[PDB]
Amino acid sequence: SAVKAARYGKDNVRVYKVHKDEKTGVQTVYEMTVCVLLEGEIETSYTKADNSVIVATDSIKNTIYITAKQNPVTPPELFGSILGTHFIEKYNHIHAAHVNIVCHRWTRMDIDGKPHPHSFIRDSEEKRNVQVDVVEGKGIDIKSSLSGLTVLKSTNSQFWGFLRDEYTTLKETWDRILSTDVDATWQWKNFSGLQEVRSHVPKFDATWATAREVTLKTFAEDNSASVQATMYKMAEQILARQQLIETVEYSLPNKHYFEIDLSWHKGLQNTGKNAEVFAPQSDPNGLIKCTVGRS
Amino acid sequence: SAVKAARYGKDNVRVYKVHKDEKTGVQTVYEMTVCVLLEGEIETSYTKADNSVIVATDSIKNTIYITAKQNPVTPPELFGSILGTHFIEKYNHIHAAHVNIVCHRWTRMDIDGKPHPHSFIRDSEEKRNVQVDVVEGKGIDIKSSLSGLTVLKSTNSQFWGFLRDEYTTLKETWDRILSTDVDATWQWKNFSGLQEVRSHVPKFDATWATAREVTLKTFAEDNSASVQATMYKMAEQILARQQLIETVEYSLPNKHYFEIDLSWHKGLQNTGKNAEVFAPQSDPNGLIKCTVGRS
Amino acid sequence: SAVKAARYGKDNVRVYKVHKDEKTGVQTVYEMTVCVLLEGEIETSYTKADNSVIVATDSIKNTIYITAKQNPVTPPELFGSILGTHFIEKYNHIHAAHVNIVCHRWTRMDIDGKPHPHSFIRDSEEKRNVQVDVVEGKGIDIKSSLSGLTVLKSTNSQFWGFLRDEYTTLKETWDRILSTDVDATWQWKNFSGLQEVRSHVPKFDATWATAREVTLKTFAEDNSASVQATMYKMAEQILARQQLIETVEYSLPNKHYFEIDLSWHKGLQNTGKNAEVFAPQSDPNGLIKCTVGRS
Amino acid sequence: SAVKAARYGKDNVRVYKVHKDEKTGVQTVYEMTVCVLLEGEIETSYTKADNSVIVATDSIKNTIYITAKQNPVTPPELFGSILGTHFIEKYNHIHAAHVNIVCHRWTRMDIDGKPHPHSFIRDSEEKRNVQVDVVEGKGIDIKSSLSGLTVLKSTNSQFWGFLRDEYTTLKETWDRILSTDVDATWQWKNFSGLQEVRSHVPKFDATWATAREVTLKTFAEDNSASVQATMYKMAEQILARQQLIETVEYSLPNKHYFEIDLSWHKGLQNTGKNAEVFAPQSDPNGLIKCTVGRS
Ligand SMILES: O=c1[nH]c(=O)c2nn[nH]c2[nH]1
Ligand SMILES: O=c1[nH]c(=O)c2nn[nH]c2[nH]1
Ligand SMILES: O=c1[nH]c(=O)c2nn[nH]c2[nH]1
Ligand SMILES: O=c1[nH]c(=O)c2nn[nH]c2[nH]1
Ligand code: NA
Ligand code: NA
Ligand code: NA
Ligand code: NA
Ligand SMILES: [Xe]
Ligand SMILES: [Xe]
Ligand SMILES: [Xe]
Ligand SMILES: [Xe]
Repeated sequence: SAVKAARYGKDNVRVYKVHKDEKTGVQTVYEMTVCVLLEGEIETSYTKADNSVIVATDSIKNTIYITAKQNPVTPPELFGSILGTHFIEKYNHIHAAHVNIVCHRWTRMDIDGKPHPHSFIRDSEEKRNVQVDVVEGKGIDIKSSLSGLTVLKSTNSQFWGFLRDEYTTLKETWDRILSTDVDATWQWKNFSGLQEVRSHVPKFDATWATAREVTLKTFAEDNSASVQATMYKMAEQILARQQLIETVEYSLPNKHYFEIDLSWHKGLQNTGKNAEVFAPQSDPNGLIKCTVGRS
Repeated sequence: SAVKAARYGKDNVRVYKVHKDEKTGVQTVYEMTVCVLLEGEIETSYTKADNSVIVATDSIKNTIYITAKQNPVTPPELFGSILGTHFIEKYNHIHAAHVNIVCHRWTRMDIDGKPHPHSFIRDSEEKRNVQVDVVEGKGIDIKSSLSGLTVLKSTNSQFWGFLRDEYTTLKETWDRILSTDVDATWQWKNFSGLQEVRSHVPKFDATWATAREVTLKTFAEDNSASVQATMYKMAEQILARQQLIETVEYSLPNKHYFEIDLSWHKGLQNTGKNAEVFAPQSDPNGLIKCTVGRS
Repeated sequence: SAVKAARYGKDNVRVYKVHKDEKTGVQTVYEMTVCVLLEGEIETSYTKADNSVIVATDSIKNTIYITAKQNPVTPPELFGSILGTHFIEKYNHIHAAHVNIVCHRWTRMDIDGKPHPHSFIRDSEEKRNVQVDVVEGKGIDIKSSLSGLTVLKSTNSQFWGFLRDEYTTLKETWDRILSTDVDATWQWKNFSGLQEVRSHVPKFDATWATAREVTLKTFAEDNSASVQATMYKMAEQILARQQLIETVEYSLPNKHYFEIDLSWHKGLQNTGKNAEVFAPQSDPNGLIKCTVGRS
Repeated sequence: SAVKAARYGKDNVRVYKVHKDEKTGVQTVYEMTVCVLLEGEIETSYTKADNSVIVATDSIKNTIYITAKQNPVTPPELFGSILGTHFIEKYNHIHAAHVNIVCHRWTRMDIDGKPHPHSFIRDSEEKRNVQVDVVEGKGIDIKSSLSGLTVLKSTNSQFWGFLRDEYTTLKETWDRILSTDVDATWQWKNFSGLQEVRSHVPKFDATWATAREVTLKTFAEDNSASVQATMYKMAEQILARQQLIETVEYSLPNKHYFEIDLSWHKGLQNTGKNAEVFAPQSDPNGLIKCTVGRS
């Protein structure tokens, strides 16, 4: 037998950083969960019990904190690239670093119509994420994403004209509820290294904001023919607005809300045009994915 | 042996309701999870296998949907009181109904600065809850609450002057992070029945809004001497603003963020006044509770 | 306003302890999650910012570890009583301690038919729990429980003869699936203090074992007329076997498995006597409770 | 823009099946969660709102139940292959089916030393899983796995001789706790189609049993030099025992248990050779992966 692939590191490293403006007194907080996995010439740790090749996962944890102390942690695409580059430059035998960052929301509170200098609220479990793969001699590959964005529209969704055969019971509909949890990923063109990532720093926050705005507006305004058709419209617009993105991937559950027939009870009308009370279904759920790229 | 207490019913009943304004085209959605447990002369179902006394839990589920179809579901204090009253009036041998409702957030989306007529976002897992106990001959007892409100302040929290003995290692501090998940419950004076609950309908939403506003403002503005002292200030203000509340209960975790000493690494300074990077602790956590009532 | 009730302490304290037999080489591990909340003359910490009355929650955490180092951690009823007693004896102004312990399973592995001296498996998320309330001048109240015991029987459950009215759609049945997660609590007679708890130490493990055995056997063998009737049989037997128990409480979800009518597809028969494939329902669920005591 | 990749289907489909032996009266239950995603000539559903190419996800759900009614559901490798093949054969324009199955444990109860005919317990959240990819013209690729197998050993784990530099604080150790949640996957050689999968049916259950047995024995008996070295030993043995496996992948968290220095309290000795009470750490955790194949 032989080692075909190996990676190891530290997962679930929670990090908080505060920035204090001494002039204004305003404080800004960042909180992340970080994972770093390394690859390289480490096979002998597995095959021969040779620990000399192992950068301890505990040391990887220390490095994450030290790097956060000495560098900006925002945008996460930059922080991830700094962190990954560190490992491939410091250790001759490490040739790839894989950095995953989940950013948690701490939104500044408004008190009496004014932004508070040092108080924050977690407004939703929506996350902003990055996956950064730093590979020696091959540059830096960055996938940016938003996830956990949960939305619902109560009308202006349709689903008719699908294949009907002996396995089909679903009725066609011209008016239904559509609800989903949005997972959207945009993949950047390969960057040659840290200098190039630094040169594009302003684009990271702007593209995240654009992706979020396009997702929300398209969901709200599209008279949806299907989840498939609506998600494609979203992806098309993001690619049109940022030339440095190569692909956009959406993964969307279809979280079903079922009509409840109450006619058995005193002829009560609660279906079709009379539907007011519905039963949200926890499972099963549709799952629709697509990756959109350039012509 | 004898049955000392018994209750049974249906838990985890998910309900969605839509209201459609035909004039404006504006739609408003409500989504809840409901639990209903009944008590009464039902001992024989346990002791003698006498099912004749059992209103099937499946029927309780049907009743929740029918009641939602025929009545407003907001404020939840009203809906819960209607639902509980139904069971004690319909069934001679049922003498108490216990209704728990969790309300999920569906906040109307703003698209291009305008409120959208039929599109909604889940902005946080904060819940608004009610517990309604309807007891035949003893009226209606309502506890209203908010939960899952997660906040953090990065300064203006202190903790010094506590008891020090041979079990104590904690250092006194004049500047720390304070973060918590707020669970706040206000208990209404007993209501004589549904007519009285109806008479106070406007107070329910207003008191929830007040409780939330007082919680946020006090947290943000108090130069906190302890979680204990800050929570008491919150409770005092709520009781002052709504005479129909008898008690306010807060239950607050103290979610710790620890300093990280980096001095071992090239003399790096990251403690006390130089603290920038912290380690959020998943566990253990302080847990502080208090119930405040009137003199 | 006035403080009506207050308690505070440390939650989610994870503790592991190993016992090493030097003679045999056999090692035995225990792992728990502990919560300790205190009450007493502490109102001034809330009302006047007087921290002098506060035993820091951090110190409570230290105390849990020190107490585990110096005492047996099994049975948990004993450990909880030692821990609670410590606080009321050490601190003049603390008058009640509330200790909750969750015990996690680490079951010794069998390798090649022999018990391994130092290797363990988590066989299920079933827990053994204790709640110990130590109140100065009023002794020690102990509630012991098992929870997270998940079982299913595929036949020998019935449910017919229930109330039928205009809210009822449920069909009577003489053969159904019954599945539940068992939560069972036995409450001990009040103990005068630690000496009395020590005197009954062998009864704690034996009663837990009896409660588990009675639950499993009764579930498996009863031709169940309802969840209500089966749970009562369980409780009756436990009370008969341990005179020092005052009450037994069961709380049982009814986790539904629905028939799937496939007749629309080529006349396929999958209901009643022909039912083979079912759809487990995540929600809603029946919830049935009862507390059984002595005549 | 263009669709680069697309797949869609139904996730989280819970299925239960019972087998009844009429001769012996013995019943056997199976419970799974199933996901099926399809690929093929479906781009126009995304780009042109052409639903005619869509097999509704609701119909996919129906198909899972019908297929379970008409076929064995065990071993899951066979059921998954039947299910996937169905879609590529039935629908001309569907060219790949991806089937994921999670099998839940229902272990027959022993009552008074005898196996019960129709009563079952969930002994742990350990799962047996399959991923089956059925691709038209390219056969059937099956990855089998076990996950959620949680183990701990209290001694006979070491970790010394790792790289030490200015980022390192971890002390070398010759005796530590090792605990992990095992995720192990074995990938079968490509099968030409359903006939070939059928021909190997007995190997599926036997290989799962072997993988589990090798994992447990190696964990228990290895005087572990590192997680890396121990996991490699496991993988090597599985590959030696089943020639139809091409690769074995392990993914193992290192769930840390930290010593607690109690020396500050009355010189209490609880480190190194005197360590008895430890603090389990919820996060962060080491994460170690490896894929082992043939020379
Ligand atoms: O077994 C281990 N492997 C590792 O790579 C490691 N790093 N820190 N501790 C460790 N333990
Ligand atoms: O065992 C049961 N008890 C009940 O109260 C009930 N209600 N519906 N089905 C039921 N099954
Ligand atoms: O606000 C606090 N209250 C307490 O009781 C406590 N104990 N440790 N830290 C603390 N912080
Ligand atoms: O938008 C939808 N897309 C689908 O593929 C589907 N299948 N059933 N319902 C559906 N809704
Ligand atoms: Na390198
Ligand atoms: Na009544
Ligand atoms: Na005392
Ligand atoms: Na095909
Ligand atoms: Xe969508
Ligand atoms: Xe607080
Ligand atoms: Xe039961
Ligand atoms: Xe391991």
